[PDB]
Amino acid sequence: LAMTMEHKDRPLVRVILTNTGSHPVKQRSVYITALLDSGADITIISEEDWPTDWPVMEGIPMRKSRDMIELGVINRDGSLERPLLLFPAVAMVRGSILGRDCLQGLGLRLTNL
Amino acid sequence: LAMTMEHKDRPLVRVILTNTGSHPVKQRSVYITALLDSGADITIISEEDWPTDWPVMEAAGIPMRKSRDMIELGVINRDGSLERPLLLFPAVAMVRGSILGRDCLQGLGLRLTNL
Repeated sequence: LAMTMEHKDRPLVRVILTNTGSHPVKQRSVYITALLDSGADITIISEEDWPTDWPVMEGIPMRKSRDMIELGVINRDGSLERPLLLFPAVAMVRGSILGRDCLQGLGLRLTNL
Repeated sequence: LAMTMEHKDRPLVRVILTNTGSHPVKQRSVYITALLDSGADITIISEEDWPTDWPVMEAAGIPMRKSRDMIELGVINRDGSLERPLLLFPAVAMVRGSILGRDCLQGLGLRLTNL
């Protein structure tokens, strides 16, 4: 992944979220879009992007996913980045955010070199 | 500027702010610390970090003012070397630390990449 930072374009990517828990869910993997945000310590899925039967456990009022989620970043040309596993936060936010826990899993750096 | 994204450590840089302003102020230049934020559209200096006598004006989800004076912004690298300065009118707001938004990430020529 390589994206230039521009004031006008939000650094957005497509993402595949997969629930790896035991219990049945209506849809085990969904596609969403999310912002690459070096300003967030953790990844937060918005309530509108989160499947209603994916359970959550209990400034910003947030819950954490109870099941482990596999997150795959999909690039603008459809190529896949390495999948990561985490327990994301779920909150009532504008759009989903990929924080530094995912930016570091992806090996990213901010650079003009 | 090259900074690795790490979960535990915020990507912070030292910045010097200079009021280039047409009126007097106690301090013309101040050193602050700010976060490189690919998720913010605009640069915001915290109210805690903003010199008390540098004027602000209202502008036209947090309430923010705008600097009245043009500010010169110099980003300092970890080894003390300076990036080319930028000129802007930053937003001032009650936030958790100053943030350099994509308006200044684009002025420095940054790219987000793992290649």
